[PDB]
Amino acid sequence: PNFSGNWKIIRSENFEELLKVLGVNVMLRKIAVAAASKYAVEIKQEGDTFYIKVSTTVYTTEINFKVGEEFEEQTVDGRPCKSLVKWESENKMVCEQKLLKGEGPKTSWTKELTNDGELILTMTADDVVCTQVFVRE
Ligand SMILES: *C/C=C(C)/C=C/C=C(C)/C=C/C1=C(C)CCCC1(C)C
Repeated sequence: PNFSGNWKIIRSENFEELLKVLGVNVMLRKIAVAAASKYAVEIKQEGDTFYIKVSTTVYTTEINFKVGEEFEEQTVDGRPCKSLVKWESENKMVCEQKLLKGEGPKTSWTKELTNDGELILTMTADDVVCTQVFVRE
């Protein structure tokens, strides 16, 4: 696997629906969808160690993890969670998230490097799956 790269989004599906399940009100969802339309993901991967920087026009966040080792991050709607990533195959990993406080929809994400060279992210809340596709810059 070489997930390392600078990735730029080309498609985002079901993102508003995801945010709706997570309780985000409609005006904010629309503004969030607009922010997603041009967002970028930078990945540095060394073996099972990942550094990820996710950025939009005005916000940037860093995710650092090793596969199989619990880490802390935030859900899509911004709630702190404990996360654990495992491989599903050579070039796809899945992350299960657990809220640090309170209750809510069951959330997760996946990251896949396709044979065609695209990066596919999925983000899930209960029954709703958002799929986003990126290409290398
Ligand atoms: C491996 C890549 C991952 C786990 C990417 C995660 C990206 C997000 C959680 C981005 C979420 C966004 C919002 C919460 C609002 C603005 C639009 C996004 C897509 C940048």
